Amino acid sequence: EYHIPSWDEIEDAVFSIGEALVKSNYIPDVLIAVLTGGIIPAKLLSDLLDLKVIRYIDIKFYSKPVIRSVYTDSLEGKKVLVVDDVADTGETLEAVSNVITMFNPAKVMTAALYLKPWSKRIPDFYYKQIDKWIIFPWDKWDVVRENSNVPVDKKERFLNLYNQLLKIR
Amino acid sequence: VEYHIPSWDEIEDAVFSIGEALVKSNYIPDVLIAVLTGGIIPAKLLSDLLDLKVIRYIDIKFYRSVGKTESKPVIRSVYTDSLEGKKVLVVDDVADTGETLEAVSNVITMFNPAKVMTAALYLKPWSKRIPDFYYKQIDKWIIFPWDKWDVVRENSNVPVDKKERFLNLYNQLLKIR
Amino acid sequence: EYHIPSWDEIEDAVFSIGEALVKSNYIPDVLIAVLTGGIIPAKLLSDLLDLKVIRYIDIKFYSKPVIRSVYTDSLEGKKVLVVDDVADTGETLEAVSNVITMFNPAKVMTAALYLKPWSKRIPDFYYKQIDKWIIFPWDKWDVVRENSNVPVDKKERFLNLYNQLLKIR
Amino acid sequence: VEYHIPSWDEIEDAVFSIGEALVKSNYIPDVLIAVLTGGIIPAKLLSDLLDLKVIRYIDIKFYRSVGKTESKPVIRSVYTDSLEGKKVLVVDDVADTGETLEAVSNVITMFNPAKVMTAALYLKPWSKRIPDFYYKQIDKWIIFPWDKWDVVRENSNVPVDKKERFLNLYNQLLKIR
Repeated sequence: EYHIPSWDEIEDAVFSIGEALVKSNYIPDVLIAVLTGGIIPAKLLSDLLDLKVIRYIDIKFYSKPVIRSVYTDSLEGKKVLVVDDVADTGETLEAVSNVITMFNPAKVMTAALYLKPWSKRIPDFYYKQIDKWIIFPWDKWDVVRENSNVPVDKKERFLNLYNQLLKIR
Repeated sequence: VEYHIPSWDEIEDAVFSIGEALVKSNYIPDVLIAVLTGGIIPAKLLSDLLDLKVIRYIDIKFYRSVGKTESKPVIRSVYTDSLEGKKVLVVDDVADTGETLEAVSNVITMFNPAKVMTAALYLKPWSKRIPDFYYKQIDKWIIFPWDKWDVVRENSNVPVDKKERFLNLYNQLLKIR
Repeated sequence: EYHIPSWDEIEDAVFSIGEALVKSNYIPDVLIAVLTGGIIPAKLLSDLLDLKVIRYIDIKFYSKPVIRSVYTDSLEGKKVLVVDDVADTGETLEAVSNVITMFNPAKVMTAALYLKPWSKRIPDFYYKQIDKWIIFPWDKWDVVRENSNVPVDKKERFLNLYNQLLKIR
Repeated sequence: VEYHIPSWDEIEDAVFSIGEALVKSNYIPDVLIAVLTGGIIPAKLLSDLLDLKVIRYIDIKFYRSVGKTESKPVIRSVYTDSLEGKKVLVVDDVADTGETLEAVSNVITMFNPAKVMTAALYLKPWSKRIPDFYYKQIDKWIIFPWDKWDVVRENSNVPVDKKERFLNLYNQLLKIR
């Protein structure tokens, strides 16, 4: 019912996307990270392919995705890769690709670690398609807060810290 | 008469007309978004007039020269925090094609604001897209006070004040670039 | 008691600063405009000397000046000119020069249209020193709202608009 | 032993230690400011741990090579709205000289926040400036999981996993640049 990828798998996901890019002859000049789920994949992919330029976008998904801020300079004539962690509906990556296009880049391609089966728009690069609810390492405590019955490690150490946090407000 | 060269006095009345039209329509903006850099002077003046304290900016340019860019205005940067639930007014100086205000209105909508409305001082009759608020509809080449020297450098035959002083300064400037 | 510069004088102020720059052999690569008083001088100076690159800083003066946001990209190895409309205490220009320095530019110089007699830090470029309270064209209605007895033009047309504005909230 | 190569497991415990130290000190940040790009992974993980929803960023770099820049960290961009009255935590991955966290703390102070405090995962004993919160004090070269390939490209003799797979990818990469 749950897919809980290890860090070891996350690295494998980054490798696969990296290789796919090199074999497709698409070496990005600029990485656009989707805040905040794309933060960690973008950084890892940056280190792998030696991509020194990373920019960011603050977009949240509510009926439609909403941009809160755009953290980038001129992207004109550049090859851009948008990176998020999981494409569920696919609307987020589409919305980001839509706004980045307005920057007149050479090309915008999209990427995600995992894909959901019935997404409207499929990313250009991805590792695997999973039919389960995905618990990333960087949002595990977000899930435990909604349901502490999920099978994740170090849950006891969290709840002790969690309680003390609530004993303040 | 070929060029329309509006005085600073006309610019003020242009700003007043917009502000008055805003109050009549009961649309007091929570945020002013200035189009860089042609609309940053109308935005500032309108801000002072209606006591609008929040001003944000967008760096967008439109090269109409032929023609390595398939038309389309080009965004270089967007300078703003969240605009969700906010009433937004976009301000530029002239709607020639109405395509810049079109491009800005589209990206601001993605911020999910309560409402976006556009405004430009002048409008061309051939402008495909029309701003919500505008002062006057002109059919001639407009030389603004904040781009007159840009025009002078492009055409030295324009009848503008203090030109002789500029050219001297310009000559000293080219001698060291 | 009041100094109320015409637009004609403002242009003269921009000219003087422009010439001073050219004769000092300091042609700025980037203009940093101080929001929002430096907005209009920076634009005019940009048009005069053909300076295509303008960036901005949102700083407000309360006991000390406060930065709200900084709107600029990399300034490394560039000649920077900070532009504001009036230097009263001089603390604002100093604070902006202090933060811009952290961007490792080639050089930071400051400029203002008018200077006040007893400022702590004097700008590098300025038009005139005035001992009176200055009412700029772009903040005249800010002064009328604090005191509608000031001798400025079009005051009647404002107050009629002003009233209708108050008849809403 | 020459390099310290922390596992993802150690990184998590490093983040936990900070979070626990934050609660003990009764300092729950209103805003997390990540140092780009070394601290953007600790910031995200700490954010998830303590349910901190507001994250801002600063693009600052420190070239320690000799030596056309008189030392000093160099700010390239600051990505944040107003921080006035806010409790702020700055997050980087390692305090080697403590000069970056020093430079960031100085510019954030000018935003007049309620309070700024700093935090780094690791600390060097020769670090002139000490972070408020840190996990462990290391005296060796640290190879983080998010910069291991950067180190490999600089020194190919480092004992890191999946290196053979990287080098193949690297060879295909250099053949088309």
